[PDB]
This record gives sequence, structure tokens and C-alpha cells, in this order.
Amino acid sequence: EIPKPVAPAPDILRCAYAELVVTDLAKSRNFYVDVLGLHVSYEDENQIYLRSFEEFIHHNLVLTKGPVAALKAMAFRVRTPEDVDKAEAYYQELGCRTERRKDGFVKGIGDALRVEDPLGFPYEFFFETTHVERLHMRYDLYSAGELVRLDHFNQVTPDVPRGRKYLEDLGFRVTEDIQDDEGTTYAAWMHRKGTVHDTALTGGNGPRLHHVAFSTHEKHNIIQICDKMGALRISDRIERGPGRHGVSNAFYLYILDPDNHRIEIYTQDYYTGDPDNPTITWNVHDNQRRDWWGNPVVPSWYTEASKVLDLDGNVQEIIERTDDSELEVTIGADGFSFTRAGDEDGSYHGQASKGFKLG
Amino acid sequence: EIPKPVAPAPDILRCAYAELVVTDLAKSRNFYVDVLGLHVSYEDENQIYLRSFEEFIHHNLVLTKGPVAALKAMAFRVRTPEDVDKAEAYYQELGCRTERRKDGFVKGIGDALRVEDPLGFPYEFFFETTHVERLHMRYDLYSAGELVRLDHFNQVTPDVPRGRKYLEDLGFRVTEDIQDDEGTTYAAWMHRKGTVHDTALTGGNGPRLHHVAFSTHEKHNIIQICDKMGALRISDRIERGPGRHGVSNAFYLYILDPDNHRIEIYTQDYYTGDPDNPTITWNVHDNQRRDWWGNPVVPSWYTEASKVLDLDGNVQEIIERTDDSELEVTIGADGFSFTRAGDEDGSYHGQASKGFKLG
Amino acid sequence: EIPKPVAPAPDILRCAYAELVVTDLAKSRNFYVDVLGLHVSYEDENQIYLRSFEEFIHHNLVLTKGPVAALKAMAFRVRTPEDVDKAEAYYQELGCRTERRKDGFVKGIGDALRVEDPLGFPYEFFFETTHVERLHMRYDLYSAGELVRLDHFNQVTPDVPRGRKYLEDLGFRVTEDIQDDEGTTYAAWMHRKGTVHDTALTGGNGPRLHHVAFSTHEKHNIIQICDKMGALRISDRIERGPGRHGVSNAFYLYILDPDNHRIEIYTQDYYTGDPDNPTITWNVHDNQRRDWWGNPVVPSWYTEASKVLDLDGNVQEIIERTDDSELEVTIGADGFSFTRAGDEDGSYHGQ
Amino acid sequence: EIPKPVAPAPDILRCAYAELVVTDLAKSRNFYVDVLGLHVSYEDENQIYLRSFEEFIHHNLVLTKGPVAALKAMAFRVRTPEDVDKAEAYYQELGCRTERRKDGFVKGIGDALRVEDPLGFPYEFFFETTHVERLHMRYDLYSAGELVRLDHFNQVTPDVPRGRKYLEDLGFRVTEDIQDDEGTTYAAWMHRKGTVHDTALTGGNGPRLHHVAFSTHEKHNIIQICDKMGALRISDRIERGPGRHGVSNAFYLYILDPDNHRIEIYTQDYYTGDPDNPTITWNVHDNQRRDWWGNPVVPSWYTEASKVLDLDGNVQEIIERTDDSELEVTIGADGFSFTRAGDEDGSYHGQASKG
Ligand SMILES: O=[N+]([O-])c1ccc(O)c(O)c1
Ligand SMILES: O=[N+]([O-])c1ccc(O)c(O)c1
Ligand SMILES: O=[N+]([O-])c1ccc(O)c(O)c1
Ligand SMILES: [Ca+2]
Ligand SMILES: [Cl-]
Ligand SMILES: [Co+2]
Ligand SMILES: [Co+2]
Ligand SMILES: [Co+2]
Ligand SMILES: [Co+2]
Repeated sequence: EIPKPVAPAPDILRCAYAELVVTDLAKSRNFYVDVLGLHVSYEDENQIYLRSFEEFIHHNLVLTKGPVAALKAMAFRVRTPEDVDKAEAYYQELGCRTERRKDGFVKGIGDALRVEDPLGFPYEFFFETTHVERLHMRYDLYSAGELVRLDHFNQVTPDVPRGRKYLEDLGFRVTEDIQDDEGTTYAAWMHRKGTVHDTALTGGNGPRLHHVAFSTHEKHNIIQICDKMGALRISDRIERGPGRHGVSNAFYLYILDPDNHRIEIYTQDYYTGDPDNPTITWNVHDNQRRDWWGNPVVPSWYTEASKVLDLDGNVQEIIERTDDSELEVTIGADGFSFTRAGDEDGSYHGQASKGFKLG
Repeated sequence: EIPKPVAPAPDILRCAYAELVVTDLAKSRNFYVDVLGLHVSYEDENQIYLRSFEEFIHHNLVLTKGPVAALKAMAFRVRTPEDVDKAEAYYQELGCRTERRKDGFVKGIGDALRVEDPLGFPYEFFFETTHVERLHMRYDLYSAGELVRLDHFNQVTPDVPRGRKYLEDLGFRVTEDIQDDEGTTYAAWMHRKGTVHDTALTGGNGPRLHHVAFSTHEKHNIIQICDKMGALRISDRIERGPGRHGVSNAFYLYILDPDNHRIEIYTQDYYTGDPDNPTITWNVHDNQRRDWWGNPVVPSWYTEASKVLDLDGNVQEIIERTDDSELEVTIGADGFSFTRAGDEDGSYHGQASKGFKLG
Repeated sequence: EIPKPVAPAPDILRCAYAELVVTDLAKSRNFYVDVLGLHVSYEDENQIYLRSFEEFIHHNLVLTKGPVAALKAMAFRVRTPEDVDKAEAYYQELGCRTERRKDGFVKGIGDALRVEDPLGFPYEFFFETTHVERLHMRYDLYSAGELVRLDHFNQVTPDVPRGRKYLEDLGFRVTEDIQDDEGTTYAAWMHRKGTVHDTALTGGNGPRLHHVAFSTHEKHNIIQICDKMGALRISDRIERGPGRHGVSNAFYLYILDPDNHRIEIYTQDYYTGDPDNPTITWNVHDNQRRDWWGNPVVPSWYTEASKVLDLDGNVQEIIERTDDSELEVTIGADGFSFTRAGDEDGSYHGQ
Repeated sequence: EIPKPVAPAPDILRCAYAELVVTDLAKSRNFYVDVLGLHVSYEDENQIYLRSFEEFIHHNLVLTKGPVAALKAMAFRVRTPEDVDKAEAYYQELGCRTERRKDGFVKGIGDALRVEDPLGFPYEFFFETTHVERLHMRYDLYSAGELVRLDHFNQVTPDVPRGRKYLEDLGFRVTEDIQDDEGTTYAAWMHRKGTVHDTALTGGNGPRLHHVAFSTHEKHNIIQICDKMGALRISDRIERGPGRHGVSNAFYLYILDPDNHRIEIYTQDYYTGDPDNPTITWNVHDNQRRDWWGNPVVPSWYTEASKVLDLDGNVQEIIERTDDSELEVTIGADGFSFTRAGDEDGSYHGQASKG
């Protein structure tokens, strides 16, 4: 029911940056710069512009001081200047609100288009950006937990197939998904850049931003972030992990910033650039689908997510999911999951894996 | 309570091997050889003799077929032939039942003394052992999850201070422990070889064997064990982890063998060989003491452990712990844990960390 | 001076496989399967088809028994079936010899075009391929040295600018190169898939195949290959490395198969998918350009490379490079390199 | 030739610290703290006291400003205060010069004995030391190249068998050595703490200090040290490696400090604490003995080493080795090495491996 426009989709390269509204800029800076080691491209009393170790565009993360913590924009780089025009025509044909600024919404971005998309998310499309020193060989700066790239976003939306169809028309290709035997979709992952995803849809009340993910080189870099958070006595901000994902096969960690924005650290997924890249569908009851080692998924992972803003900076109203809840069908009192399909040994009924119930 | 003998203690080098009784030898072989990659020194219809990658003594693990799965012996190597005589005299003075076999209890061990120690555990002391090819540079054999050394044992016993004093008199030095502000010791770690430990006491009903631990070279090796267990669809046999320990600072994983004997994989603890090595005491309510990252300790970790045998091969009767339960005081109904001492934020009252409760 | 065809270029996805002729198939199998741990997709008495851990197409490497060890085909996957037609029209316009087999040249590949390209290299273009089990989560099979993807080829050719322009016309984008102040190009790296390269041109006598490269997940996997080669007492087959590259920033190792085909093991280069990806030019005298740690490049790495075959299976005649030699200008008797530009300390002259 | 004293040997725990005389304290600080990330226990205008990540004794390295760069002391910790007395009586009986100071020679060490040992090296034995914060869990400080422990020293000495017998009587156990088929010993490694070594003897003109070695947790930490040195454009201070050793099986790297004092970064050797630990002897012509991957050993690694000082602070005179030279027999003009014993293929005649 989101129609395919007659207008051609913009050619999207990759996820490029997020703008997050934060309430205390100094506390946020401590987290992203001092704890996580991201590199400052620009900062003032109002905003902090941050990039990963291997980035050459101006930034991967913009922290903007504001009254209500929320996602303000998730930005995708398009292939040419003309693709911004294509994005504008595309979303206008969808009847979405758009705003076009020839000199950008944030520093280091040129001609850019922001839109309130059909799922209620603030997307940005841009080509022009200020190139900065690519720090990829600055091993004099390299931290034991170095974040090397922006990898993806993850969005919470009530109707996954509706959103997926819309993203496929935009050019994103589905790589993996989670479904049940009676036709409910719980989550889908989709890419432009040849990794498992650039964005992903997680079934839930929405629009909300589930997380932004950065990559490391190696698994030990993710271990170090955990170790460093323990040393800083902020282990309570480690939400979930570390682990190996089923979907994507990446090694992962989820942590929470000072405003509870969720950040994933992620490494070593696989190549998806071929157009007949085999899709993988997982059963929602498979306890190795999210954590391959069977570790239980914390309920906050399923329930909590950041607000998103519309183009005036007001919070988007949330619409409730009516399809089945992943939490409820897997780890709730009526849930279940299995280690081996069909085997009662290693299956969990009315609780999570490993001997825990919901707190 | 356990008196210091007048007889000199044996000079103990290190933990050397454990003999575990298993119910199905083939299934147990599949676990230790095919899944974990231990190296077969000898086997027959009744026993499998296994060693780690860097070992030169005959074995680190003996699997013995029997009717009831149990620990049959935890074995420590002593410095000289004469230390076996010292051991016999020492335990005889302690009023303990002992058995001496000039040609060993298991193949590849010579003159050996087994004892029913004052905590009810079957200890063996030996010097003589058949040397085998040390595989430390056999990289043609090296597995992605290679177990390189035997590291320690961990024993469940109801009265930790009683056992701790006895082990200190035997020459083990306590490196770390867990206590509360009311005089209760929950656990202690003690060594001879200059690592955090060779054995350890965990407060609980006993005597029972909590685990046997093997080490890997690096953290990624432990990750690979998890990943392989996922691939073999036996993730339900991963009990707890992987993680970073608070006590010991080691990276760790706990898995369960076919008879539910617990095995820990462990790496990168610190040097303790100096006689005034600083002893570290953690508070039992510190939520970073067991898992540095704050991840909850599954209840089975506190409640489940292996039976131990007496010298006749009969199961030792279990004596109930009357001191406070670590489980109860941290994750139980009236339990409490903190992330930062004296901060309510990041504390847990009557449940586990990260959003979980006891199943 | 290779003219751009008016015919549209095929849309190339990536490097996909190489077909190497080997003289002793069993010896070759020992190296690629037992030492290196590649996964068998098919074998018989004449060929072995091998793939890396994360591959879903039929193979990344075909070993074919033949009388003379050589590269028989370096194969690139194209985006659609129609791109094979585009490739045929493109190379035909270039005046190249071509051969189309609607049922493929090797097993597991369908409609395929092979060509003797303008640099004398046997290129293949195909879309159709038999999908196989993607082993990316088969950690029960995973080796301590596991090879997880095919990453790139490297080609020895006498005139780098000439080849570079030809590959740019084909849609490859240069990511890094090596030049001097006099204006000589010694090497160039170029990509389609968004890594530092899918192929690369090394200045030298050619056409010859310098190496085929596979990636690992982590640096320790490369270390393990070395360690295993020591344990197998074949450390003499370790040619160069392990190291960190300057160009590409990748951790690397070069080893030699039983017919002296050079295999690179490679990991952790960077993303190049943006069309304005900044191009990095290194000076040929910078001693950190090839090995970032300043370790010397053994002369064999510059002088040795594999023969390539024409479409009849005969060895391609070789053309001598007339441009300056990177070996000669860096480690030859009149060569030099520096650690810090302009500093005699940490410089090497004739050495 | 060096007699075994009647007096009991001291019970030596491990190598504990080295005192290095350096010429420019600021440059040495930049290397050891800024490049390598060692932790400052104490510093003033004359000395920098440094320790590794997991250490609790006051320091593993003392950098002392002086006119001539050299080893001033290689220190071993002993098990009890009474073992310093035992050390003293032992070295007096050996006829060695000794000097004992109840309040130590450097800050952070108490009662200490220093000796000019029978091979001409300045050994210190102590028990008493000031405990400091053990940083083993301070992951807020942890560097990508973090040095976690002091592992060993390596000493250059002309007659290895002579030295080996002496260290053995002192309680060190030989774990590995290098010999040839003609009765010559080229190197030996020996331990107290249950690793491959606490010190080692390399055949060569001496006494000289070959290197001091620090451990990392993992192989990637050593790789990061190389990468950082490249980024700082000081790759010319990487001498050798990184590699896998044959002897010891450890992953390694050799780098040079501003006074050319050689530092090794080392990780993942094996447990040697059993008294019948099997000794491993390598042939000197085995090209996998030093670098398991057969990478060539640069001649500077065999020829260059640091001066050592006597108890008065003067440089020890160097005695020339007359036994065969490892450099000459493996990579010199008449040198030879093999990959596979008895196989001509993969052997090197009169030159180093790998072209
Ligand atoms: O398996 N899932 O839990 C996944 C897989 C990949 C992701 O990036 C993620 O956020 C969740
Ligand atoms: O730095 N060069 O020596 C390089 C860089 C990347 C490569 O894949 C290579 O084969 C050589
Ligand atoms: O094998 N050798 O070259 C070795 C082995 C261990 C060492 O610590 C060393 O400095 C050299
Ligand atoms: Ca209390
Ligand atoms: Cl624990
Ligand atoms: Co994600
Ligand atoms: Co343990
Ligand atoms: Co290459
Ligand atoms: Co050394």
C-alpha cells in the first residue's frame, strides 16, 4: 500500500551519518569521544560532529543539543548531485513532506534533502560533503576499542512488510529476515553497500530508532569496549552482549548513551553485493537467530527505542504494532524457543534461555 | 578447625589432571575430542586419556566409563618422588583415608597417592608420569578453539574458611576471594604455579566438583568454541559466558559435557608467583565481581555441580551449606547487587542484572 | 592508447575466480586443501574446484591439470546475463580475440565469455553460476587459518598508465597508486566491489599473473598460516611477510604454491564505494609504501610471476617494461628509499 | 670452571626490573611512555620509574640519566628477606664483588645486594619493594599495544657452557638451547618463574646486554606496536620481526630505543615449571630456530648489544668469543642453513634466507 513511484529512485550509496538530539552535550561528548573514541571533525556549544577511524566524509554522527533526546535525521549518501533531485521528485510523488537546503542542514554537508518518509522517519539524502583527513593509518591515534566505520541503522516500525516493500522500491535489497510459520514478519535487513545492511526494520511500536551501529576491525576491539566500561564502572550501560549474531553472522555489542540512545558495535558480517545474494529467513522461535550462542535477548532490547522527530523538530506520534510481538512469542510467559527444531531438549517455554525469566 | 600437621606438606607443582566418570564413553569422546579438540594419548573401551596442546605429561583428563557420573580424582603433580611419601604422611596425620599404588591408578601415571581429603574430595598426588610428544608447535594440528593447558579445578564446599585454612597449610596461597561485610566468605582462589589458581573453593552444598578449566592462547579462541557449538546446534550446552571475570581478570566460558560436568575455558589471568602477591577481596554484592561487564550469573552456575567419589568409588554424601548463599544474597528474592558502591543507580534489588529474574 | 569502445561496458560486480593450470594435481590439492583449507565444490582426476568460507557461487579457484603451469582465466562476475553480451560486443570492438561458451568453460559456470584482452590477459565474464552451500556459519569446519573470501588479482604489465586507462573505461576506479616525481607510475590498484581492489597492475614484464589474493577475518588467521607452514616444514614457501601494507593498509602474507603460483593472504583494507573516494599516491622511494613497517621487499617479489595462457592454451609472449623499474630505483645498485622524506637517517642507498 | 659454592643459593622468584642508563631522559621518556605506553611510577629530572600493566612491585624499568648508555643492573626478586643474605654469602664464596644497601639503590626497592657476577654482569637481588596500584584491570588506560609484564633479559657472553653451569647452580633450569654437531653451544635459555626464561645467554663478545623483553596479552598487540611506529614514521627503529620464534614458540618483535638499547615484545610461550620439563635443543643451521617462518635474522641482531656497567658505574671491558659465531656459520660468506634437515631444496649457502 505504499505505491511505487513513476519517478526513478535515487541511487543510494550507503548509510552515511545520523543526527541525534542530546540533552547534555558535555555528558554526550564524554561518552562518544572519551569512552568510545570517535574523532571530532567540528564542535561548538550547540553540536559535536564525529567520525570513525576510516571515514573521509565530514562526519558519521552529529550530536545536536536540544530539549528532547531523539533521532533528528538518518542520512544516506547518494551517488551524484542529480540523485538529490531524484530523491525530491520521488518523495513528492509519494506525497511526503520534504525540505531542501542547498547549503545543508548540518555543517560539512552541502545540498541536502530531508523528508518525513511514509514510515514517519526523517531521512536525509545528500551527495556533497566536506572531505576531511582520512585517519585509517593513524595508528598513533588508534584505540584498543577503535570504531572504524558507520555500518547501519535499525528502525522500529509496526508493519514490517509495508516498510520492506517501500525500501525495496527505493533500491534496498533484503538479505535476511525473521518470520514465523503462520506468515508474520518480525524483522528484515536490507542493504545498498554490499554488507548485510544499511538499514533494518524491527517490528514494534514506531517510528522509533532502535540503534546506530559502528564497526570495529576485530572481535577483541569489541571485547575492549566492554572491559573499558567495566573499568569506568559504567557496566550498567552495557545493555546486551557481547555476542555472535545469527542473522548477519556479526560479532556484536549494544550499549546505551547518556540519553539512552542505543549504539551497536558490530564486526565481520559477509558480502552481499551480488544481485542474487541468497536470502536467509530465520524462524522467530529459533534461539540461535539473534544470539548464535543462545544467550537470552534482554527485554529492554525489544521494548526500548529512541523517539524520532519530524521536520519541525517535534516528536513523531507512535503507532502501535498489531502483529505478534517477538518478545512475547519467544521469552514471555507464553513464549517459546528451541535450540534444535523439533527437539524438546534445549527448548525454553515461558522463559528465556539459560535459566532466566523476565525481570 | 583443620589442624596444621607437624609433618611437612608435599611440594605441589600444579593441577595436573582430573579423572571424570562418564556414563557413555562414545558420547563423551565426541564432546572432548570432536567438539573441543583435545588430543588422545590413549583410549580403549573403558577409558579415554586426553591432553592439551602444550602438555608433555601423559594426560590432563581421563574419562572413565562407570554407572554414575562423578569426579573420581583431581590430581596434582608434586615436585619429587619423595613428595608422594610426604603427602601420604601429611594426610595420615590429618586423619584421612589414603590409598597408595606404586604403579598408578590410571595409565601413564606411576607411583600415586589418592586421599579422601578433609573436605571429602578425592585428591591424587604423583610425580612419575609417562612423557608424550609435546604438541606446542604442531600448528598442523592447531584448532581455531585450541585448548592449550589445563588451568585449574573449582570445588563446591559448604565452609569456605575451613577449607581455605587447610589449603593454605598445604601451601596454596589465596590470590582473590569474595566476602561480605558480615564475615561470610563465599569463594576463594588459591595457587601453587603462579597463576590466579590451581584450585578454588565455591561456597555450596558439597563435596561437589564445580568445574575443570582449560586455557586458550587468545580470546578469539574462546569465541570460536561458542561459534562452533552454535554450528553444531548444541548452544544449549553453553551455560554461561563468554565474559570477562572480575575475580582473576580472565576471559572465560562455561560449557556442559554429556553428563553435565562443567568445563570452563579461560585465558589471560595474571602472575601471582611473588609470595606477597596482593590478595584481592571483592564484595559479594559487587555486580562486576564475577562478570566484569555486569552480565547476570545464571542460577544453575550456583546450584549445579558434579558428584565426587570416595576411594571405594561410592558417591560422597553431600553436607548442606549453612552460611549465606551467594545466589540468595545477590539475585534471590531479598538479594542485592550494585554497579557503583553506594549508588542506587545501576543497583538491583531482588533480581539479576540486565533485566532478568530467577527462572 | 587503448580506445574506449562505443559499446557500453559490462557491469562488473567483482573478481570471482581464477583458473590456474597446475602440473601435479595431487600436490596442488595438498597445498590448497590440506595446507590452506579451501573447500571442495567438485573434483575429478583432471580438476579441483575450490571455494572460500563465505562464498555462495560455485568456486573461487579452479585447479586444472596441464603440461605448463600458468593462469588460464581470471574471471569476473557481471551483474546480469545481458552483461555477457555487452562484454562480447565490447571486446570485439577492441579488436580482441573472444570465445563464447553458452554452457561455460568450467563446471559450475554457465554462459561465459573468455577473451585475450588488450594487455594479453585471459579474462572471463559470466553471470550464471551454480549456487552452493554458503559456509559462512559452518564454524564446525572453520580452520585457524580460514580463507573467507576471494579479494583480488594482481597483474604484471609493462605500461601501467595504458592498462589503467583501459580498466577505468571498463568501470574500475583507481584507489591507490605509486609514482615518482619524474612522472613514472609503477603500480595502480582499482576496484569494482568497494574494497581497495579487484585487480591491480604491477609495472613489469608481462602479461604475467603476479598473485591471487584471499582474505581472512582477522590478523591472527594469517599468523596461523605462517605457523602451520613452519610446522609442515615448508617455511621456504613463505615468500614475503607477514606485514602491514602501506598501499591498501591491509595485513598481508605472500606464499608460493607447488608450481610457484603466488598466493596473497589479506585482511582489513577500507571502504572505497563512494565515487569520490580519495585516491592516494605514494612516492616509489617511500620505504613504508609496500610494507608499512619498513621491512624490505625481496627481489623475487618484483621479478617472479606466473605465465598466462591465450584462448588456445598456449603461453602468452612477454613484453619487457621499458619504463623505470621499481626494484631498480629502490633496492638496486643505484636505488634508494627513505623512512622520512629528506632524512638521511633511516634511508637506504643501493641496498 | 665456575665452582659450585658450599653456601646455599638464594631462592630467586623471577626477573623483576632492569636499570638502564640513558643519555637524554626526555627522548627516552617519549619512547618508553609515549610510544610504548609504559606506566610512570615515579619520575624526576634524573630518573623515570616505569612499570607494566599488570605489575604491583614498584617498577619493571628504571631509566637513569648518565653519560654513557648501558645496563646498570638486571634485578631478580628473591622469595624472602633471608634470601638476600643467602645471595650475599653465595657471591662472596664465588669471589665476586658485592655491595649491599639496606635502603636500596633505586626508589621503590628496599634491602638489595648488587654483584659483579662471574660473567661480568651487574645482578641485583632483593625482596623488599614498594607496592603500587596494580593496573591489570584499568582498561580505561589500556593501550592497543599494551605491555603487560616484564618477561626476561638476554645476555651476550663469550662462553655459553661456562655461564650455563653457573646459572644452573644458582637454580635456573635450561629450557631450550642451540648447539651444532661439533660440540659448540651458541645460546641457552633458563628460568625460575615457569616460563621459557627469566634470562638467556647469547654467544658473543661480552658482557653485553642483548635485550630486555616485555609481554603483551595477544599477538595483535605486537602488530599494533609496528603499525604505530609506522604512523610515527619511526619504522627504522624496528630491527627485526614481528615473527614467531622457534625456540620458545613465542610471538615477537625487536625494536631499538633512542640509545639503541634493544627491547623485545614477546607473547605466548609455554609452561616450564615441572622440574623434568623436557629440554629442547635446536641445531644452529636450522632456519626455523629463531624465526619459525624462516625469515632472515639481520646481522645487527647478532653484532649489536648494550654495554654493561660494573658496581662503580664504569663500562665492563669486552672479552671476545673464540667459539664459532652463529652469524658466521648461518648467514656469513661460508654460512649454511636448512629448512628441512638433509634437503638441499630450501637450504641457503653463504647468505641469509628469502633472497
Ligand atoms: O540477529 N540480530 O539480533 C541482529 C543482527 C544484526 C544486527 O545488526 C542487529 O542489530 C541484530
Ligand atoms: O603495498 N603493496 O606491496 C600491496 C598492497 C596491496 C596488495 O594487495 C598487494 O599485493 C601489494
Ligand atoms: O628464537 N630466538 O631468536 C629467541 C627465542 C626467544 C627469545 O626471547 C629471543 O629473544 C630469541
Ligand atoms: Ca551485608
Ligand atoms: Cl565467576
Ligand atoms: Co544492528
Ligand atoms: Co574457574
Ligand atoms: Co595483492
Ligand atoms: Co628474548
